Amino acid sequence: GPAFEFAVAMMKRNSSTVKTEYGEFTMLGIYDRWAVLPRHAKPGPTILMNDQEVGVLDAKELVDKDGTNLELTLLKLNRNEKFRDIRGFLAKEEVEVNEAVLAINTSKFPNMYIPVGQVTEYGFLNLGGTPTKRMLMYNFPTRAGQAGGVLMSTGKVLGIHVGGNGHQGFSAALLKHYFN
Repeated sequence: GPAFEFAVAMMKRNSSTVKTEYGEFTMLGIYDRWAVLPRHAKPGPTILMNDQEVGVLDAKELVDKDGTNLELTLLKLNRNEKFRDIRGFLAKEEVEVNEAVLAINTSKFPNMYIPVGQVTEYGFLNLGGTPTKRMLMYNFPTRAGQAGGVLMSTGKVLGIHVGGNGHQGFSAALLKHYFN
């Protein structure tokens, strides 16, 4: 319940629905004009954010110190409004919790919240042929179109959902140092 209340408030304050040429995704704004999308959203020079064209001034595909994919792309938007700064909800390291909620908001899944239970730091996954690290894992019946969803627990933003296989979902851990 507390995770759900936290999630609804967080989504209302910091999330949007985004379309890139590669698909439709939930997008979380972090601070200033920096937001995050799963890497496979492959944003171009402009995105559609809540049905409106928004320019992308910079983008950074995140990899670790040895170039290993982290499956996140940070984007700096050409926007006057600043995101409410939620870096205080981002952990310095991968978070494990017993009860989390995954929040999605797209035209396919509007305002939907899913209790996913326990989140575990799984670490390495080969995603489509791409070695990837810092993966958080949780179980629920996954569906296409959920990437970009926000994984949260009471007082914490844990990660961004990047993929699912059957009843297994996974998020890239959303770490504080990615935003300074």
